[PDB]
Amino acid sequence: ATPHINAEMGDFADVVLMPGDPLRAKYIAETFLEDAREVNNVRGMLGFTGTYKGRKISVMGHGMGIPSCSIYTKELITDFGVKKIIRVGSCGAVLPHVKLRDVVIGMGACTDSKVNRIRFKDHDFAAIADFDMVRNAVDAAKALGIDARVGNLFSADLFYSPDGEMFDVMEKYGILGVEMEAAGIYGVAAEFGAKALTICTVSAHIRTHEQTTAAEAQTTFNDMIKIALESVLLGDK
Amino acid sequence: ATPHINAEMGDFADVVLMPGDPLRAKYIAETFLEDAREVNNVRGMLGFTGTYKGRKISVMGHGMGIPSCSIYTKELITDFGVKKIIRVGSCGAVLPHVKLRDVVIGMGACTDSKVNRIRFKDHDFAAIADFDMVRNAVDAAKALGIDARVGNLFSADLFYSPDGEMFDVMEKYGILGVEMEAAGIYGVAAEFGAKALTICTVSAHIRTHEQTTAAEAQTTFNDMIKIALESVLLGDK
Amino acid sequence: ATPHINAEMGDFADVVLMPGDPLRAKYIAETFLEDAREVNNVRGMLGFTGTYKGRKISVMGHGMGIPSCSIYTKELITDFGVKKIIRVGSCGAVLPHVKLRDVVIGMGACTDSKVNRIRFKDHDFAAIADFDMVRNAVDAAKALGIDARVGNLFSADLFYSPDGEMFDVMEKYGILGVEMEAAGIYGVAAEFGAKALTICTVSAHIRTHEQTTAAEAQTTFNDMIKIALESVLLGDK
Amino acid sequence: ATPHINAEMGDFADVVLMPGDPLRAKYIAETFLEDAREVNNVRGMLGFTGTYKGRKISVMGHGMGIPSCSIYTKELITDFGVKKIIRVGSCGAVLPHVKLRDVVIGMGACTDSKVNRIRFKDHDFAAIADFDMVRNAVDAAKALGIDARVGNLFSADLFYSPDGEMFDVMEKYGILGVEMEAAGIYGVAAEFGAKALTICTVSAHTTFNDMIKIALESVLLGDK
Amino acid sequence: ATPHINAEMGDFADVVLMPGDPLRAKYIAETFLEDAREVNNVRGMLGFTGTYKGRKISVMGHGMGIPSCSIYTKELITDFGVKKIIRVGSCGAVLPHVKLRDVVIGMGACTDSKVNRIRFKDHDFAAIADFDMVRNAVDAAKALGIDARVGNLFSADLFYSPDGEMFDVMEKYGILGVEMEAAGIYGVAAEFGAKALTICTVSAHIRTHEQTTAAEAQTTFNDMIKIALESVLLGDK
Amino acid sequence: ATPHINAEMGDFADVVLMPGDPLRAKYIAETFLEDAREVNNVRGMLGFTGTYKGRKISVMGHGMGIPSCSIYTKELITDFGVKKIIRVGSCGAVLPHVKLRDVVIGMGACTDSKVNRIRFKDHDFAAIADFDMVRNAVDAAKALGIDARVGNLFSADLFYSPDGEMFDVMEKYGILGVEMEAAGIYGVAAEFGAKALTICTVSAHIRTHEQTTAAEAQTTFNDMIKIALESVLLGDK
Ligand SMILES: Nc1ncnc2c([C@@H]3O[C@H](CO)[C@@H](O)[C@H]3O)n[nH]c12
Ligand SMILES: Nc1ncnc2c([C@@H]3O[C@H](CO)[C@@H](O)[C@H]3O)n[nH]c12
Ligand SMILES: Nc1ncnc2c([C@@H]3O[C@H](CO)[C@@H](O)[C@H]3O)n[nH]c12
Ligand SMILES: Nc1ncnc2c([C@@H]3O[C@H](CO)[C@@H](O)[C@H]3O)n[nH]c12
Repeated sequence: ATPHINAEMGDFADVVLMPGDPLRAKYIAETFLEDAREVNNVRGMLGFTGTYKGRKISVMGHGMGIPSCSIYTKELITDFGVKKIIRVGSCGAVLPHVKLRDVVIGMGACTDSKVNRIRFKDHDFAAIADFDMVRNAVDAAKALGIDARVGNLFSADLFYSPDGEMFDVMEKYGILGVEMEAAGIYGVAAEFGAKALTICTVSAHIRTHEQTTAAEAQTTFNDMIKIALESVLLGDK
Repeated sequence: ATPHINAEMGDFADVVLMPGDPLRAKYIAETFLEDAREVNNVRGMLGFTGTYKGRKISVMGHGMGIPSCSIYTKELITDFGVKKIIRVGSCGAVLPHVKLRDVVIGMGACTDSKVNRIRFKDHDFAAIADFDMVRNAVDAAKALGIDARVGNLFSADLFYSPDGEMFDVMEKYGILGVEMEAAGIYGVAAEFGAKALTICTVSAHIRTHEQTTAAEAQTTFNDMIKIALESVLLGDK
Repeated sequence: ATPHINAEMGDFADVVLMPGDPLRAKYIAETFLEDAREVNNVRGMLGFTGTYKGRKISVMGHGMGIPSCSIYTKELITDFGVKKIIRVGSCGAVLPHVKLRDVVIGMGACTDSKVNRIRFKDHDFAAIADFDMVRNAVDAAKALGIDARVGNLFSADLFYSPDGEMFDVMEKYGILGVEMEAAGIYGVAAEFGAKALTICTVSAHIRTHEQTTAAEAQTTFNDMIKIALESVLLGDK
Repeated sequence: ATPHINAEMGDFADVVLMPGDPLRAKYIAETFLEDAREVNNVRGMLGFTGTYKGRKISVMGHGMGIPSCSIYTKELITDFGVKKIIRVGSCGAVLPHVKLRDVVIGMGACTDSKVNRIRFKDHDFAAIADFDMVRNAVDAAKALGIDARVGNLFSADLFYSPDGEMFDVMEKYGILGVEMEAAGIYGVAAEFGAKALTICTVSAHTTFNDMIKIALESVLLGDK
Repeated sequence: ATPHINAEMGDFADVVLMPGDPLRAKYIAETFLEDAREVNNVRGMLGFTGTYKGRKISVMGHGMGIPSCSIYTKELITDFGVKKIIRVGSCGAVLPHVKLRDVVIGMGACTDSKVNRIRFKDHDFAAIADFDMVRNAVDAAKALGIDARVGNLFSADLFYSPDGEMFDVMEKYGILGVEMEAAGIYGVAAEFGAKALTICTVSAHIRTHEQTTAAEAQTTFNDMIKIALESVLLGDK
Repeated sequence: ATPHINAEMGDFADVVLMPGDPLRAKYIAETFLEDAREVNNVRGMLGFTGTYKGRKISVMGHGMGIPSCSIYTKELITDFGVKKIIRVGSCGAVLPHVKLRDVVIGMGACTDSKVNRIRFKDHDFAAIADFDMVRNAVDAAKALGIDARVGNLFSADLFYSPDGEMFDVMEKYGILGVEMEAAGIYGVAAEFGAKALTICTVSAHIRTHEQTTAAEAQTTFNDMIKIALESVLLGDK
C-alpha cells in the first residue's frame, strides 16, 4: 500500500524495531517473537509482526544509509500508524576502550549528510532521540544487567571515507559509534511527528581493526535486542 | 586565574549553575545558597560559591551569546576543575502549547552559529546534554511537582533575526525554546570533556507576543533553579 | 570477502549490472544469464554471476540511496577486480516531454548529497559517467530500435523531499530523471579509478500519479537490461 | 524600555561609546564625562550619559561577542534614537610592524561568524565602518599626536580556537587586530540604517585613555 | 546588438568557436575560414564569421574566467540565435599520464566557482557538455588520427591559486585538465537552453611545470581547431 | 614578461589605473596622458604608460569579472613593481536616491564570488580598499566640487544573475554600486601586499522602483578619471 512496503494498516505494530539488515530482522522475528508472520518482502526488505510477552511488536530491515532508512521510516509513520521506531544496528568504535559487542545508545546523532540542513534552512538541527525511549532502554539494560553507554553517534554517508582525519575529530568529541542511519531517522521522526531511538552494537574498532563477521552481525547481537524489546514494555508502563 | 575569571582552583564547586545574567547569579546565590561568597567580578560577570543542603555549589553569569559563554565554560573546565555545568536561562517559545514561565530541558540544542561547524569539519555536530544530568533534572522536577518538557532548544546568534520565517521551521521541528547559548556550551563540554545541561524558563512567546519583564527574568524564575539544585543532589546519588 | 559481500576474487565478472532491488538482480540472472550462480547474499543483497552470449557477466542489487550503493560499488572495484559498473534503475521525470517508459542515460548526475563535496574540498565535482560506456549504451539502444535521451540525472537523498520547489529547478535545468544513486556511483568510480554508467527507465512522472501496467513495466525493464548487456559486448570491441 | 535596557528615549545621547566591559564604561563615565548618570543596569550592563565639553555623550558596555553586542546596538538604534556607535575595545595584533600599544581603526571587519551570511543570502558582506567616522577618528588622533593605523579587524566567535588555523591566514591577508565584535556591530549598523566605528588598542602581540580621547574628539569633529 | 556585442541577428552562425584570446579568434578566422568578416570589436573582443567547407561558422574570444565567458555566451544564445558553442582552449594537466599536446574533451567540468550553486539552490549541478557534440568531437579527432581523452575539466576562478593542495585533489579524482571557463559555459547553456562543448589542448603540466614550445603549440592548436570544425560538420548530418 | 603581459620591469608606473575595457584604457591614455606609449597588447588587453602633470602613470584594461582582473593585478604587483591599483569603472545603482553619473568610491566590496572564501578558509574576508587611497579620492572629488559616495560595492560573478531578489538585499544593506571586480582586486591586493581602490561612475539604475530615482548628476566620465589621477598626486605628498 506504500511504494516500498506491500502491506496494509494494522499489519504493523505501533512500535517497529529496525536493523539495516533484513536478514537480521528475520532472525529477530524467528528468535524473539512468537507467532511471527512476514508482512513485507518488497525489494527483499523483510518485515515481520509477532508478539513479545503478549505485546504486538514488528521488526523490519531499513537498508543501509540515511536515504534508505528515511524512506521506510517515513512510510511506516505516515501510512502504518507507527508511533515509535527503535533502530537496532551495528557501529564502528573510535574510542580507546569501547570494545566489540558493546551496546551504545544514541541520544543524539551527528552526521555529514545534508538531509537535515535541507530540512532546517542550512542551520544545525540537533538530531536527537525521544528522551523517554532513551530512558526506557537504559532502565531495561540495567534490569538485564547489560552495560550500555549513552551519548552521540555519528551517522556517515560514506562507510569508506576519503577523510580518515574525521575519525580523530569524532574521537575528540566523544562519538561512541560510527553508523549510517541514526541522524536520518531522528530527522524523519521530527519531521513527521513520531518518536525514535537508535541502539547499536559495536561490530568493529576503527583503530585496532578488530571486527566481527557478517554472520555474527546478522544473528548474534542479541543484547541490544533484549534491551530494545524490554524497553518497549517499560514504555507501555 | 584565567583571562576572564579572577579566582583560583578550589574557589568554584565542581558543579556550576550559569544564567546569562550576572544579576540573576547574584540573586540565586543570596536566595538559595548558604554562606555564599563572591568568587568573581571581572567584567562584572558575578560568580559565587556557597552550599545547598550541605553540598558545595557555584553560580556565575556567562553573558549573552555563544561566544560569551564559550569563554567562561572553557575557563571553568580547564582551570577550575568544573565537571558539570547547568545553564539556567530564559527562552522564547514558538509552540502553541508552551506557555510563559514553563520550564524546558534542552536534551539537544539546534543552532545557526558556525562554531560547531568550525569544530567538526563543517559537518553536523549534534549538540547534546549529558544524559544522566537530563534524567536528574526530570526526576527532580517530578519530585518537586513542577512540569518540564524535555527536547530541543535552538541557540540563535541573532536575538533580532532578519529571518522571521525560521520560527515556522523551528515550530515544525518541535523546538521548545529559542535562546542563545546551549549549543555553544554543549560543544565546549564535548571539546574539553565535561558534562553540561541547559534548563530554561520561557520568558516570551514569539507567537502570542506575551513577555515577562527584565526584572521578572532577573529574580523570579525559581522553579528552574530548584530543579537544577535538586538535580545535582540526585547526581551525587 | 568484505563486510558486505561474502565472495572471493573471481566470483564476479569484471562488469557488473546493478539494479537497486536485489530481487530484480535475481530476475535478470534467471531471465538473461546462462549458468547463473548466486555469489552474494550478505544482508540479502543478492548478486549473481553467469554469461550473456558467452561473455561472463555479474548482476547484483545496490540498495536505495547514495550511501548504500557507494559501499557495494567500492568493494566490487577494490576487492573484486570489477572494471565497469552499470546501474540499471528507475527514475521519476520532471520534463513535460519525458514520458513513462522512456529510457534515460545519465551522462552526468546532479545531487543534493554532500558526498562529492566531502571528496572535493567543498567544491563542485561534476559526477560523470565513462564516455565510452555512454556511447556503447547509445549504440546498443539504437541497434535494438530503442530511443534514449542522454543528459543529467538528479540523485536525491530524500525520496520524500520537503523541498518541492527543487523539482521546478531540476526541470528548468534539463534534468532527465530523478533517482537516488548515480552521482554516488560516479564519485566512487572517480575515487577508485573505475568506470560507471547509470541507465534508467521512467517509472513515474513527478507531479502526477501516472503509472503503467505490470507488463509494460516488465517489458520496458527488459529493454533496459538488453541495452546494458549489449553495450558491454560493444565495449569489448 | 527594551528587554535588555531599562531606560526611555532621551536617556541616551545620539552617539554611544561602547567598551565590552561594563566596568570600563563606568570608568569612562567617571573619568571623561561631566554629570555622568547611570541610565541602564539591566543584566549589569552599565550604561551612562553625561557631557564631554558640553556635548551630550553616552557610554555603555556591550558584552563579549557578536551576539551580545548585536542586541545592545540594535536596541540603541531602533529604540533610543542613537545615530552613531563607537566601539572602544582591545585587540590582539598579528602583524609585526603593528605595535603593542598602537591604536587601530577598523575600516573593515572580517569574521568567522555566520550572522552576516544570514543577512546577505550566504554571500560575502564586507562588514564596514562609516567612512566619515573613520576620517574623524584619524584626524582626532592626529591632533593628539597619534598615528592610528586604519585597516581590517577580525571578529572571532571563538576566543579559544579549537585549532588556531586562522592566525597565519590573518597575518597573510594583513589583518591589523583580532577582537570579537566589530563585524557584528557593522552588520547591525547596515541592517538598521545607522553608523558605526570600532577603535581598538593593541593589548597583545595610557593608551587606553588616549583611545577614549580619540573617540570623544572624533565625535566633536563629526558634529562640525 | 547586446551590451557586449555590437552586431545583429544573422552576423553569427548558429555555431560559434570560442578561444579565450580574441587574437586567437582572429587567427582562426584568417587561417581556417573562407571569406571571414569581423562582426564584433566591443571591448576588443574580436568575433568573426565565415565558412568552413561551405558551412557558415563564427569564432569569437570569450576572455578569461567564468564571469567573462558567461556574459558572451549568454548574449549569443538569447539574442544571436546561437545553438552551439565550442570553447577551444588550453589547459594544465595534473595526471602523470596526461601529456603535453594531448587533446582533452570536457564531457564534464568541475569548478570552485559559486555560479552553479547560485543557479541550483546550493546543490551540486553537474556541469556537462552536450553528448552529441562530445561524440562528434571524438569521431572527428579519430578521423584525423588523434585519440582524445574524454572526462572532467576543472574550471578555476583563480589562475594564481593560494591552495596548491587542490591540485592533488583534482589528480585524485581524475581531472584531465585545469582551465577557467568550461563549467561556466555549461551552466549558461543549461540555463538558457543551448548546447556547448569545451575542447582543450594540454599546454602545461602543473606538477612538472613543463610548457609546450611555440612550434608544438601552433601545431596542436591547429589540430584542436580542425577537430572542432569537423565535429560541426558531423553534427550537421 | 608574465604569462599575460608582454612587458618588462619599468614599463609600468608604480600606480596603474584599470578600466574593464582595453579600448577605454586607450581612450584614457590619449585623453589624459602625455607621451603615452603602448606597453602591452597580449590578448588585446591594451596597457599604456605616460605622464600626468609630470607624474609617471599607467592605464590598462583588466577584462570582465573577478578571475580576469585577478590575473592582471597579481602579475602587475609581483612582477612589475606596481604599488597601487585604481580600478576606474562603471556600476549599476540599486538605491533610488543614488544618481546617474554619481561617483561611487568602494571602501569595501561585497561579493557572491568564492575567491575570498578560498583565501580565508571559508570565513568572511572583508574586501576593503586602502584608506589613504579612499581619502585621496574623496579629497580630489571635493576639490572638483563633486560629493563622492563612500561605502560598499557589490562585485557580482553573474552580469546576468538568476537571483533578482538579491538586489533587494543589496539595497537593504546600503550597497552603492554593482560591478564585477572590486572584491577580487581587493583580495589580490591583500594577498600580495599592495594597495587598491575602485572608483565607479553610476551608469544605470538596476531594477524598477516605485519611488522614482532622484535625478541625474552633471558629473561626467572624464570627471571620474580626473578624480582618480588627481587622487594619485595627493597620495604622492
Ligand atoms: N564501522 C562502521 N562504520 C559505519 N557504519 C557501520 C555499521 C552499520 O552497518 C552498515 C554498514 O556496514 C550501516 O547500516 C551502518 O550503520 N556497522 N559498522 C560500521
Ligand atoms: N525570546 C528569546 N529569544 C532568544 N533568546 C532569549 C532569551 C535569553 O536571554 C538572552 C537574550 O534576552 C540570551 O541569553 C537568551 O538566551 N530569553 N528570551 C529569548
Ligand atoms: N520518482 C522517483 N524519485 C526518486 N527515486 C526513484 C526511483 C528509484 O527507486 C528507488 C526508490 O523508490 C531508488 O533506488 C531510486 O533511484 N524510482 N522512481 C523514483
Ligand atoms: N587577542 C584578542 N582576541 C580576541 N578578543 C580580544 C579582545 C576583546 O576582549 C574580549 C575578550 O577578552 C572581547 O570583547 C574581544 O573583542 N581583546 N583582545 C583580544
